Amino acid sequence: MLSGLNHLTLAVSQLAPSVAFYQQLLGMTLHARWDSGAYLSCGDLWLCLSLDPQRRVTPPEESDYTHYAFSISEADFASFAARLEAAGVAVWKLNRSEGASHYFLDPDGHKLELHVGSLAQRLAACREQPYKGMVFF
Amino acid sequence: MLSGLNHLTLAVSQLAPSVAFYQQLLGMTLHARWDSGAYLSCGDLWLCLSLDPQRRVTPPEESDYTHYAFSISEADFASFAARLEAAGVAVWKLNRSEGASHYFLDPDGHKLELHVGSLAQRLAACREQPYKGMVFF
Ligand SMILES: [Mn+2]
Ligand SMILES: [Mn+2]
Repeated sequence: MLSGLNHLTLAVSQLAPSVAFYQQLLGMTLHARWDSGAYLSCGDLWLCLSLDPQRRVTPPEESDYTHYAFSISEADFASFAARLEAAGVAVWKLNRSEGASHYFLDPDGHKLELHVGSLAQRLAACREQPYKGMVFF
Repeated sequence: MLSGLNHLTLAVSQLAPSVAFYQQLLGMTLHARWDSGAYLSCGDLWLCLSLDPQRRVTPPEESDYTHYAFSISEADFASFAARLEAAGVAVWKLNRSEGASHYFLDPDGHKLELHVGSLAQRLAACREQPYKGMVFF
């Protein structure tokens, strides 16, 4: 039986700028770094950055919708998003609305998101305005 | 401040085989589906499958090391890996480390892993035998 996410590993092209992004800008906790990786945490999330020379930076328009969303509170959402925009972090666009979200890119083109709300809240919102063809179980 | 992982979204080329893989083979709970996606949960993890005409079925040699690891107990590890092997699920890497990991692919080539153990356990092992250039914080 699977019990949840154990860790998320992102391939990165240059370790130092990636560590700085996740630690200094996003405020995650840095536990360890070595010549080819780093371990960080964000609440319960174990994030691994792995140096990979096969990592390419693709424009968001030519990469798929795979993306990673981080939780933030209602009170902090707007000011954190504004801090990212003032730091010059690039944005990307999703094809549909999924509530209060801000979409941004990491230095290697990984698609990130700040989102306010749980799965339960999302399902309740979708019941009031469902996506096309929606069925609930 | 960020409090954890809110959701993981995987782009998929075809919804039906991906729902079959995550719900039926891996045992995740299906909460809702619509014409272009699905919401599942695995413990605390909120997983979204998003139908994307830009997603290609990608061989493991053509993608980088970015991957997603799910938690499982040591007692369930071997039987779960055997279930994946019976279903013909491809393996993309051999575990060459101490500790239990099984590296497998989803129908679109997303790189997945079963792993036993926490960040705290990994840090303790690394303190005893550090990687090259390792610094702790
Ligand atoms: Mn999202
Ligand atoms: Mn891993």
